[PDB]
Amino acid sequence: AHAFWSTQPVPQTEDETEKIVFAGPMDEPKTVADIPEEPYPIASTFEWWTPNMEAADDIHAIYELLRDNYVEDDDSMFRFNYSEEFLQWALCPPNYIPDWHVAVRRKADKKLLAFIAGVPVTLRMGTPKYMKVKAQEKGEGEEAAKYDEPRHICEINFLCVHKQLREKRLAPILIKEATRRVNRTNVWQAVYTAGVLLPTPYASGQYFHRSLNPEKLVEIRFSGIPAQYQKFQNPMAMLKRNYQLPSAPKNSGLREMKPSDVPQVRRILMNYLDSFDVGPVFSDAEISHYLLPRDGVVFTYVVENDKKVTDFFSFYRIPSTVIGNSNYNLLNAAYVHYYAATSIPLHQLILDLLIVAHSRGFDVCNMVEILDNRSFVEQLKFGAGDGHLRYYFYNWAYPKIKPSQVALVML
Ligand SMILES: CCCCCCCCCCCCCC(=O)SCCNC(=O)CCNC(=O)[C@H](O)C(C)(C)COP(=O)(O)OP(=O)(O)OC[C@H]1O[C@@H](n2cnc3c(N)ncnc32)[C@H](O)[C@@H]1OP(=O)(O)O
Ligand SMILES: O=C(Cc1ccc(F)cc1)Nc1cc([C@H]2CN(C(=O)C[C@H](O)Cc3ccc(Cl)cc3)C[C@@H]2CO)ccc1Cl
Ligand SMILES: [Mg+2]
Repeated sequence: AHAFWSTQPVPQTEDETEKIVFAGPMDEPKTVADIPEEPYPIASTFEWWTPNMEAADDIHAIYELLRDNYVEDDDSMFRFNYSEEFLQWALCPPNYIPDWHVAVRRKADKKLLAFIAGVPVTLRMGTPKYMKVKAQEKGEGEEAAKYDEPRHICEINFLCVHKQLREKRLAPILIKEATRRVNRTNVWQAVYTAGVLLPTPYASGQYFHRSLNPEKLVEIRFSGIPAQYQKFQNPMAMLKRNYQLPSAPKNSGLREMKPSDVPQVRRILMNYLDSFDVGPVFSDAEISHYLLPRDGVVFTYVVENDKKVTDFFSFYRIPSTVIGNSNYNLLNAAYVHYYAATSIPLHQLILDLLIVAHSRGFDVCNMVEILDNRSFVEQLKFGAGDGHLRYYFYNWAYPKIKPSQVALVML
């Protein structure tokens, strides 16, 4: 059934997955020395390309490939339109490896045809807590703790094959060449997410959306007026009323994050993420990179009364193309990013997120049910969307966990 994934070091069935009790590798340990020096052979009409992310033109080429060919919703009404500034931020964290950005171009004109990207991430990915309890009961605590230390691995994103090249098994070649490049740096695990079912996820979660401009959402058919609203004389006016927000934040102390907050946000964030089974470990340079505000891309606010950062939240922006509306070209969506609350309840912190996003002209706020995102879905009037996001490892055996035990946000 899976000619490519059946040759790879991943759990092959949910049964396979059910028998996993400890984290650790799937494969045979290998060395850099064992891995072929040369790129994987490709058809003579194509060529491998490593784009330079410091070069405006190379970012622009990847931006056009994704603008026209990347992920669409299931009804083909919307397609993600990551900006060039977003791609530079996502693709180039501190100590990124330029060789992990893998492209295929057509030789005859240098047209970009396929892309995949890897970035370094440091991830806690040891045995989950529930499985450590079961281990203690069996007397098997040392095996359970072997891979407890944060690991330097690759996070894969942005796999995209041009529409004209679909179903020609081009995706497997990209994945194998990315794997070769990552392995040649002595990294043997990757983490990736997808909104498709592949062999075989370690967690799965629903998407959630919070309307901020319901009249536009209904006009572009992101949203429907629900049936229940028909009992009203003016269904749309009641819908707008239901989702209305304050103009200004409720928490005094709220202000944009600035560089001097980095150490305190790193502290409160790392203390929070600690509670989760799978989650990233960020250095000060990484906190700086992923959280300091960047126009049009990432927005971060802290709660500081009496000169101490006690809470913060962040969100990032991705516009989507609206495929053929006379009125609207773009859906401007905000995505919940990392956050930590130590002094106020999380629903009150995220309410300020929604108020900030609405004030800045976003149409909808989106999130996956990771972190503690469930604790605020009802009060903050989030609705479950369609389908599920699945989380995967490459070359890592891992027990199934709940999405509330996952703390890695994928951009
Ligand atoms: C240690 C280092 C390791 C680093 C690598 C780690 C692994 C990283 C894995 C990648 C993580 C990506 C994370 C993201 O970015 S998820 C976002 C993926 N991108 C899109 O959905 C954008 C639109 N779609 C496309 O561009 C194409 O349809 C893609 C590229 C998805 C497939 O192109 P195409 O339609 O032309 O298909 P094909 O004939 O070439 O190939 C068919 C084979 O590909 C398998 N397939 C289909 N969809 C996915 C998918 N989303 N992840 C993994 N595999 C997928 C499929 O099951 C089949 O295998 P098998 O069933 O025959 O066995
Ligand atoms: O925005 C939507 C709805 C939507 C689907 C398709 C569209 F064209 C526009 C909107 N879904 C949605 C998507 C995400 C994030 C999940 N996500 C990933 O897991 C990264 C993956 O490597 C690629 C991927 C991209 C998009 C999706 Cl939907 C699923 C997988 C990127 C997405 C943006 O950061 C987080 C929360 C929600 Cl509600
Ligand atoms: Mg193909």
